[PDB]
Amino acid sequence: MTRYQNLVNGKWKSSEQEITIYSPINQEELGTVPAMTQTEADEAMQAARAALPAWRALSAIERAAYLHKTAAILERDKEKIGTILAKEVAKGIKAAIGEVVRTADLIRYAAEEGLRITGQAMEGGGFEAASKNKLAVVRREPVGIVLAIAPFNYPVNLSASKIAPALIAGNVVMLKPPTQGSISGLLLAKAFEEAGIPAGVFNTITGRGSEIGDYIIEHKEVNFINFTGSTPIGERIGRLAGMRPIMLELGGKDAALVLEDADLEHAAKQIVAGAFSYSGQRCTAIKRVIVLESVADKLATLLQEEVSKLTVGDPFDNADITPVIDNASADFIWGLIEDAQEKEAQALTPIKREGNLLWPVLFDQVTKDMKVAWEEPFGPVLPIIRVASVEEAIAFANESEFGLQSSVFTNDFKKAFEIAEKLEVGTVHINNKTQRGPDNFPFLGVKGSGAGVQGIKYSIEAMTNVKSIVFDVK
Amino acid sequence: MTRYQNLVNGKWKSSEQEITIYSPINQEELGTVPAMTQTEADEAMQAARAALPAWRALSAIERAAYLHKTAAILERDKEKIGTILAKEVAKGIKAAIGEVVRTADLIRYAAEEGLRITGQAMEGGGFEAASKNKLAVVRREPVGIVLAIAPFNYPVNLSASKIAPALIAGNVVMLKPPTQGSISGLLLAKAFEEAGIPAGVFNTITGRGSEIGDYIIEHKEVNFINFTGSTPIGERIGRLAGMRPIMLELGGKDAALVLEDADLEHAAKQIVAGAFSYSGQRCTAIKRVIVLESVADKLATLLQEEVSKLTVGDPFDNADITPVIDNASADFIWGLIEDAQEKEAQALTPIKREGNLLWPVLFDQVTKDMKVAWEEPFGPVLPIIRVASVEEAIAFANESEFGLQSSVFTNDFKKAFEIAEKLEVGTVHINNKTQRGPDNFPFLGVKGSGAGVQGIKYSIEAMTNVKSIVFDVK
Amino acid sequence: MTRYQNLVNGKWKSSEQEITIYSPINQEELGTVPAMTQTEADEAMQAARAALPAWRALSAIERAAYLHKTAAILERDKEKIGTILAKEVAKGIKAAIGEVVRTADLIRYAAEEGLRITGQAMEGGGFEAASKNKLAVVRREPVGIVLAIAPFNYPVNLSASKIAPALIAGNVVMLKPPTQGSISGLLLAKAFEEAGIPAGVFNTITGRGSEIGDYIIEHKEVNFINFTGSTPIGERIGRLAGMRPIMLELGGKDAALVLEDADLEHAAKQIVAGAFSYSGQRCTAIKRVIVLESVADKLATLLQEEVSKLTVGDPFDNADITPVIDNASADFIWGLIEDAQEKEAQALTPIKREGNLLWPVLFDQVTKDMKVAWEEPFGPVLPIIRVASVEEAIAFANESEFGLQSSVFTNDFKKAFEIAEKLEVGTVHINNKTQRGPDNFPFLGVKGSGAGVQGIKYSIEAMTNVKSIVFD
Amino acid sequence: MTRYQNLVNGKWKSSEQEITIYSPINQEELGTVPAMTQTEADEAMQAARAALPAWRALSAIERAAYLHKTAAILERDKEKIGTILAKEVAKGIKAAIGEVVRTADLIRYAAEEGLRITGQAMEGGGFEAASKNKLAVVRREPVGIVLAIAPFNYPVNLSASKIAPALIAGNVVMLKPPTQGSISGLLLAKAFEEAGIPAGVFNTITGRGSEIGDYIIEHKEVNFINFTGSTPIGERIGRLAGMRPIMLELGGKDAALVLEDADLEHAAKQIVAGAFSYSGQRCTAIKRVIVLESVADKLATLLQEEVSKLTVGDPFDNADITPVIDNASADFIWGLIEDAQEKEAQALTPIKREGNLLWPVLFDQVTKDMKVAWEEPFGPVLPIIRVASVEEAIAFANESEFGLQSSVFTNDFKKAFEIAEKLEVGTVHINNKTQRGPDNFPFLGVKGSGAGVQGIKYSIEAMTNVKSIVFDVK
Ligand SMILES: NC(=O)c1ccc[n+]([C@@H]2O[C@H](COP(=O)([O-])OP(=O)(O)OC[C@H]3O[C@@H](n4cnc5c(N)ncnc54)[C@H](OP(=O)(O)O)[C@@H]3O)[C@@H](O)[C@H]2O)c1
Ligand SMILES: NC(=O)c1ccc[n+]([C@@H]2O[C@H](COP(=O)([O-])OP(=O)(O)OC[C@H]3O[C@@H](n4cnc5c(N)ncnc54)[C@H](OP(=O)(O)O)[C@@H]3O)[C@@H](O)[C@H]2O)c1
Ligand SMILES: NC(=O)c1ccc[n+]([C@@H]2O[C@H](COP(=O)([O-])OP(=O)(O)OC[C@H]3O[C@@H](n4cnc5c(N)ncnc54)[C@H](OP(=O)(O)O)[C@@H]3O)[C@@H](O)[C@H]2O)c1
Repeated sequence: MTRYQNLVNGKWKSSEQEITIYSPINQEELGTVPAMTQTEADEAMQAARAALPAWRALSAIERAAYLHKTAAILERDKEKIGTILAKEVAKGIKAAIGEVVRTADLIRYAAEEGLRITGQAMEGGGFEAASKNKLAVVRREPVGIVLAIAPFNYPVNLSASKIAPALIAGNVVMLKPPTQGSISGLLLAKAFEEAGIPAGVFNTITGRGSEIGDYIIEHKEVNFINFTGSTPIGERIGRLAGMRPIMLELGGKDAALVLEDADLEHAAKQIVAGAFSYSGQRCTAIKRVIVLESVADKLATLLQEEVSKLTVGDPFDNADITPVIDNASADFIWGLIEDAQEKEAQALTPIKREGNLLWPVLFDQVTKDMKVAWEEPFGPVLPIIRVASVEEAIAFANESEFGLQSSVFTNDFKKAFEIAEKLEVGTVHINNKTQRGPDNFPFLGVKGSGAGVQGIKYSIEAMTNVKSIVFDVK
Repeated sequence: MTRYQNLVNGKWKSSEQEITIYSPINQEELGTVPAMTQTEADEAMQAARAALPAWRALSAIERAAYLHKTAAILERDKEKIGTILAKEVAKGIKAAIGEVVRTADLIRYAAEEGLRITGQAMEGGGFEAASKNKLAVVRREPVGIVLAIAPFNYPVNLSASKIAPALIAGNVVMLKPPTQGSISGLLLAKAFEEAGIPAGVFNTITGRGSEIGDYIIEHKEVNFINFTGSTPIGERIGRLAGMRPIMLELGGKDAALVLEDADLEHAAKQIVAGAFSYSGQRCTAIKRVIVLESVADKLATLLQEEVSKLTVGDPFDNADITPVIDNASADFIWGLIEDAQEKEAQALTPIKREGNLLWPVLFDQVTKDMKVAWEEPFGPVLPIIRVASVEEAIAFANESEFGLQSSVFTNDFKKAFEIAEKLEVGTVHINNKTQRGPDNFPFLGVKGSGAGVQGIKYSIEAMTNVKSIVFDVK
Repeated sequence: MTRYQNLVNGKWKSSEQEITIYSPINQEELGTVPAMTQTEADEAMQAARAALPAWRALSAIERAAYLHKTAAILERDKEKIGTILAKEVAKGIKAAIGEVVRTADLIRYAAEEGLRITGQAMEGGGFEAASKNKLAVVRREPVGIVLAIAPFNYPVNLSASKIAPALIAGNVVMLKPPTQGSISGLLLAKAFEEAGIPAGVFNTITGRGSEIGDYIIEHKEVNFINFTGSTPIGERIGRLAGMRPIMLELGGKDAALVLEDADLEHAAKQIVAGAFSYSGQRCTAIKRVIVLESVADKLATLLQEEVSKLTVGDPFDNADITPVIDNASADFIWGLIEDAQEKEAQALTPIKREGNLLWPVLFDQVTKDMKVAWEEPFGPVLPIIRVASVEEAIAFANESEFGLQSSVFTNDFKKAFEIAEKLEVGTVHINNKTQRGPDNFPFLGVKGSGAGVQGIKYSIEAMTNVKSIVFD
Repeated sequence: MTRYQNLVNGKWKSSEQEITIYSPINQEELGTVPAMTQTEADEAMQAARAALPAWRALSAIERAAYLHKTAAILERDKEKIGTILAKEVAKGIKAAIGEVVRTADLIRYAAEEGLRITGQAMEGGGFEAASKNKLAVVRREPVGIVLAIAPFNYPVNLSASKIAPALIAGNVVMLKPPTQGSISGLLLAKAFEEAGIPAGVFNTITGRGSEIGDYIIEHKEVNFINFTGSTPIGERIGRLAGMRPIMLELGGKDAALVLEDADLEHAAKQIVAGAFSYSGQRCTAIKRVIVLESVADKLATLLQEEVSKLTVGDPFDNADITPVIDNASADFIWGLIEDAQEKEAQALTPIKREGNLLWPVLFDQVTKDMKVAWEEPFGPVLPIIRVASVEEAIAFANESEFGLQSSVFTNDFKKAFEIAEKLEVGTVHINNKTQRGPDNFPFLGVKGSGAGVQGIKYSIEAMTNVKSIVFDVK
């Protein structure tokens, strides 16, 4: 019933074509988002380019006032936004409200962090005596139009993590929310417009990525692409962008290296909390357990009982395991489970499917040959791999096509640091589950898990151009 | 006569196919460089990948010792290297020796700057109280194999500006010197090998870029591409690299905005020194003069007499204007001159050509329609454009397809700063000619003049991966 | 009538001895502040030392929540606080309310700036190969108890500029507001307590500095002294503190170097705005005009007419020139004026006194021998000095016993930068009046104008101890 | 026999009064240093003040060239300087040569670190919108004349650690070497003058600190006091300096907190290596062992055998334990030993004295009441204290009048970090002996162990004044 519209040039626009959004919980029609045509995307880019000069000419504090007001409105409407978000991405209702609250906190932190970007005043005298009187005043300037593309699992938090760092830096933002999540992206736009953001400073583009995505990625006006999504689409986007700056937050098959001298109870608690949070539908989540021979059986028992503790059901009952986003994802996860069963994997938990609602599957005795050891199921499946030495554990963790994060569970932290710089990942957590963590911490992946460093400071700095001004002081 | 070989795995290798290098001065055969096949490039990448672990496992100071020894050997052999460099790229002999000396100084500065890369120790308590006990130890780690590709005009200095920042960071370097300049790149390799660099840490790939370039750009092992060259090739490289990190230092049509309240004598001296240094064959050089109506005639007179002061002839006579690199470049520059003459441009200096040896041409009354106003001639041609206001000057400077650098000549520095952040360039020089400057200063271009920030600190940092290690301090 | 009490250990305490506060405007009794005894100061230090562990154990964000709430309460009560502040330091009422608003903004900025203090993770491999496997995790930790002592002219803003950077860093603060200004300091404490600051985290000590000041400066518990005041007291405090860390923001005789190629109208506007703001009772204010021979007459004419534009009267009429703080300050300023008149200084403006209410005096033809050329009058007097060259201008600016700030007025900014690093000051303003500026900018003096670098980032960092943790 | 002279105004000056230097080894006359009068100190300050402008007007790289030449000359003359240093402070000959080598390396690192001091370019727009157009160019400028005062144990290394960071920053240095060590300070001056340092840039003041020290501390010209010495003199200096900036590196009674889950063999090796290096005559050395009840006996046995391994004798035989500096120090250490024996301390090693040559004494069962538990013996005595809990260990470590450094020996590094921020010291070493470490690491003490942060970067920055230049960018 409810018509949703895109924020273009500060006013709400509908489109001729439309996409109907169905709840993953029970196929309930939640609304309709506009399927913008190519010319409407051109008009939205026009508006952003026209609004860029006045936005960039504001003070940093005047720019941050809008972000603070947006955060206040998000906090005020957290219940409604979280309810619709829970209905739309099959997220736990209280977890969805928590996502809205963390989004507000991220917007506030980004607003207050973009006020303190300090440049440099370099002297040439340290490099050569001929240049002793040269002073370079190095500062940061907006790249221009930032195109933010968000994934389904966090269409509010991972949209704001691109919008707020871009907006406080002086850029104007073009938001492309995921189709299953476009309602939540348009509610974030609802809040941004209610906060009084100037017309054209923040715009939304809704539509299928398979049809509108390439046009807006290759667009003339886009000066920066901040994309969070699957590796197949991230590779295509980084290949289509060419020379323009990009951030990619792609897939990740994060490992949990459990060593012999590890607190197996804490390790199991952390691994299950990270692995099966939001039905395994976080990309920064333990997707592999690489455990040595000695402690493998005890860790498998503890992991299996912890997975057995998980509640599986409706998002509004705050179930730990909720339905996966759509039927195709469930089919892919089921195919990985079937492959693992084919190759004699010890299923440590019941394997039941009720359509989208898959039950948490813990696999033991996983080898190289099962696709679940490599492919990111992006669902409630956790393979347990047994290795003989720390060298084999590091080798197996590094054979992945992914480098987002990893976690090392051990008591000797000197060995944990050694493994940490031997691991080809962007972040290593010692005795803790992998997570994006405090959003001031750097967040990056390396080997096909991304391209660029993000986190609030790093994303604010990376969506800006350095401009040096060199003059003579004597 | 003289056979030259590529440094592969610490030993010198020749190839079946060969490229003969002819002096641009008089078509003198200077030697032969190997035209490496695809499998030889594979072997060189193999060697770099194998040598990466031991190189990265060294101390920063042990790594910098090799760079200091290389700089000492370069200083020792500056006369021979500069003589062959002057013969090979038709550079002034004393200017070539100066390039070798600046290369040694750059290697020393990069070696001493990579010793001081300090990480961060971040706390989560400022973002959220739940994470008050989290500590992220953020540091830098090598990307891996850095593929450096150099242009002809500075095959030693712009090779070392990619090698030394990469080597001190812990990366291994694959050098692709330009074919007209490969001899000088192999002499830089000569010095690097004599300094005792470990086998496989620094390798060279010689051959035509049109045939070996795409293979090594798209190679499996290359973890970073540092390319300096023309914009057409830089766009292709940034498009072929896809998701891998790149630096591009592409073309630049730098402008010299001369305002009414400017020191026209100093402005003219600086503009001619920057524009016609090395026959206009520097990319960071004044290629446009955008001068207001009031001072245009006086500036044109001063510029024309300064260009008339220039000596045109042999590189070993230290002529200000030397032969351009090859016949194709001379033909392109001549075509631009012919277009300007077609469209009624006031040639302020004699227009004579003796093959590669073109004479400095100063054009006045240049409009939008002449290709010399837009295309980078990369030669001894300097168009003078007249505009009516500062707004038109800024608009015309920003209409270019390039954003490397610009210089603003005026006496009111407050207006100079205003213009400086209105200019869509990477660096603005106030009352000075554009230059790469002290190599600690940031050097970047924006609008198709590059992708990334370079300069010794920035290039050291940008050829490294961030690695965060997060643990509990409780 | 109104009894005021000190915030000690989160509860309000009165003292046996008392100080009565009289309005500099009309000697109106504004209230009474407690004259704390030595043992009461000991008890307050006890409370701060006891509250330090729990305060330091909070998150930075939990600590900043209290500062944000304090800023909100200050914004809410700006009218009342500014009214009492205007009555108490004879500041313009709208200027006083503006001071309260800037105080709230400073508290907010310090709270949000102390959340982002990031340490370092250093490696030993760049220094020596033997230490390639050593990692130093360098971070910041509170010094402990910070003793903040404020001057009269900004008893709210210059109190918060020491409290908020100290509180967000994890320190507990002992505030000593000026006696003429202690009411405003206790209103700032009123707001800090209403915001819910934990008991003992923020305490106030009221009393005469001449009697309680040395005891609390030399106290056992004080781990840091942040003092803003006159140079004679700052020298004594830096000498009594001994080895403990200190910040001093002492006197400053800031100069306005006006060169020949200068915009004399803009220069005169800026010089008069800086020099006679709050009756010259700001320490970061133009107190000297050093102008070359060529433009001296034009600059003197423009300066004299700008000073003639100034309104002199009641603070609640928002007069540009208000009564000076007390009779002793007026006597000192009058003595400097009398010396200048003795030595044949061209008084360019009327010289009238109505007790505390002095009228803005612009002096020309000032030489070395007049005390107004050197001594900080801290009042509405602006000497104009004429020099023959830029070298003499720089020399005369550097002969001062002060190094707070200076301003260079010229059109050639390359020459302005040259003069700027030839000037022995902490900050040089080019074509602008001297000011503390945006409180993120560094603020320091050098040659007896202070000791240390302040400004929100620098004050947050300088009230903390570095702690390195080195492991393999 | 050999007359030594002070470097004043670039030329060598003798004094009427003289101090004879006697070797602590065998009371051998090593030479005579001038006992400068007050007027000679005035003349030296005059020379420094006169040479300050030209020194400060040099390029940073021109300033660093002199430091590099000084380091080269020190490396060249390391054998002679180390021989005289070993004779003069009774240091091991090979240890003394190692000190000279580390001094050269410190001078080189400080020279290359002072070239890279980069300022800031701050904008007012983040604080208030009214100041959006203000730019502060914040940089560092020399304080002026730096008065460096060195202690006896490292009269070369701890002199250069004040001279090189001061000289590279643009300051001129007034060196006051210790009387027992003034010969080595004048040899460091020998090298500085041979390197060609400009006249008056580096001067030396020799004489008794008890007579010339207060005059030069309270001097008019001294703009900064960098003092390393005992706490009684440091308190006096910080009290006499008043408002002028100071660094103090005072005494330190560093503790070695050994917990139950600790590697007692490694802990004992590290504790004995730190505690008895140079006869306990380093200030950053383990002077207390605070060990829990459980592992106290095993740690005491291991410590006692490690101390029994130590060789006691002549410095030129490279003995681990060498004679203490003078008879008064030996008497003080003997008094502390006698007090410990009085109060029933278990002397775990032989207690023998041959004048200055004391033998390493390891005390067990040490309580609060023995002066050796609190007073810094500054000699070959190591008390072992037993405590019941970690809380008592932290309390006893914090009851000291000193806060230089401490070391925590344990296997659980999370507990080690917890103790580390509970310890009221400047540096905590985890599973390692305390040391000044790599001289890039910060070095500071807190509770009467100093005032200020030192280490090469921190000492370079702290001997400079911040200067902000604020202008309008429009
Ligand atoms: N590392 C991280 O920070 C992080 C965090 C969370 C998730 N992820 C990743 O996100 C993925 C799941 O999200 P998803 O499946 O929704 O992402 P996806 O299908 O790969 O695409 C992500 C976003 O890009 C749009 N898109 C799709 N095709 C496109 C094209 N050809 N051109 C341009 N844009 C296009 C999508 O819109 P439509 O699909 O709605 O058309 C969606 O909004 C997982 O692979 C996970 O690894 C990464
Ligand atoms: N650079 C800056 O940032 C800055 C800014 C504003 C003002 N100032 C300076 O502030 C001065 C005017 O303030 P003022 O005259 O009120 O300051 P003051 O009399 O010199 O003393 C300043 C503060 O210290 C207290 N005090 C007085 N004697 C003391 C002692 N013996 N020991 C410890 N504390 C003592 C005072 O309290 P009581 O006097 O109430 O007892 C007052 O709160 C001017 O000289 C001006 O230069 C500097
Ligand atoms: N934390 C560190 O970095 C560190 C490192 C090493 C040593 N230390 C400390 O150094 C001390 C041992 O050295 P020391 O006994 O030679 O030092 P000291 O006697 O306390 O004095 C240190 C230096 O100051 C001079 N001096 C003496 N009296 C003075 C006065 N009244 N005014 C000014 N200067 C004066 C001394 O010269 P003369 O004595 O020759 O006259 C000597 O050069 C120990 O207490 C140790 O804790 C600290």
